[PDB]
Amino acid sequence: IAVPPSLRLPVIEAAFPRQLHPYWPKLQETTRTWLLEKRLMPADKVEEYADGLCYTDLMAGYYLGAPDEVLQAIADYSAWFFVWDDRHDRDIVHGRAGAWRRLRGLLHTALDSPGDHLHHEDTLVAGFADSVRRLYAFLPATWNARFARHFHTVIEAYDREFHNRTRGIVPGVEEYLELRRLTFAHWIWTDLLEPSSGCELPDAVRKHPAYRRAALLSQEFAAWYNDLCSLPKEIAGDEVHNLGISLITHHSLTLEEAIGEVRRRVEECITEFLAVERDALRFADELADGTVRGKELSGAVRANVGNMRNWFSSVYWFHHESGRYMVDSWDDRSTPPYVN
Ligand SMILES: NCCC(O)(P(=O)(O)O)P(=O)(O)O
Ligand SMILES: [Mg+2]
Ligand SMILES: [Mg+2]
Ligand SMILES: [Mg+2]
Repeated sequence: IAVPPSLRLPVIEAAFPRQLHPYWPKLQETTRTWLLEKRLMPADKVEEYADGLCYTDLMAGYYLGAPDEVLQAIADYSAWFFVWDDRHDRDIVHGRAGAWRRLRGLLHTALDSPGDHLHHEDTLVAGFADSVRRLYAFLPATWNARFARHFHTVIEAYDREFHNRTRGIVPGVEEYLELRRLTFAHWIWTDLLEPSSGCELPDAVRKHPAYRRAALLSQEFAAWYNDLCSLPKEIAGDEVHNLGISLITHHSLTLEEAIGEVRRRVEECITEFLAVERDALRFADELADGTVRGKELSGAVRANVGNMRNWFSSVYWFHHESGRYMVDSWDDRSTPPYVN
């Protein structure tokens, strides 16, 4: 309830009130069981840590209005995503370049044919395939293909991160901001707005400048606020990918100065979002031209922009609730207790 001053965003607390999807209690346990049954974490670590990681809370505060089974698929995928980030980190730390390379190729393949990988020997690949197959069942194949196109790009950004960290390369500020839109998977979360509101948006709608800019700002806030909040753990873990680190490294900023510059950029996302949110909601109003399809399109854009806004509050409170970032409570600050 009380946020550290250096992380506190009064505009979020006053103007972005938290929302919670009514399915969240069953969501929490169902994802916990999925992590167990897919063997994505040891049973000991699931029982001790899964709930305290707040992964399902993060999604349940974001995709409001989603059908229960859509939110379940999203939450399982999101938990898988955190575990994949953990495997990526461990492969880097132990120099398992071959294991990472093979996983990367398997994920590319599984992304295009998830059914063929539902029982793969690698449980991380099998869990990926199961979540992706379920996400592919909600909307037409044209949405499935866009999801895959986007996630192929994400996988390759993770590979670039692998190269950067093994070689000890800190990306430039602009290089990093470009790469961060892919490692954070901006466009996957944006894609998943549409099954949550039940509608694949035509390209002309979702590429409207107000929709695109609202969608961008929501994810930039989420990624850069994560950078601000995960900075201690990431410095502790020899992580190089973080806006603050790029600023210290290439703009010769101190730690206090870089934190302040990240904080400022986070705050600007909020007020930039508020301005373009008005345009995006005017756009939704214009889509209701009187036809049945127009009303559905209008409702779906409104829902999605609504959830772009919810992302701000969900991500904010998640970083203060989740055990994932409490580096100060670990016996080994470079080894989070929840990774294998
Ligand atoms: N994308 C989820 C994982 C992260 O946000 P986290 O800071 O490790 O929790 P990353 O910074 O690796 O992207
Ligand atoms: Mg990480
Ligand atoms: Mg990462
Ligand atoms: Mg981070």
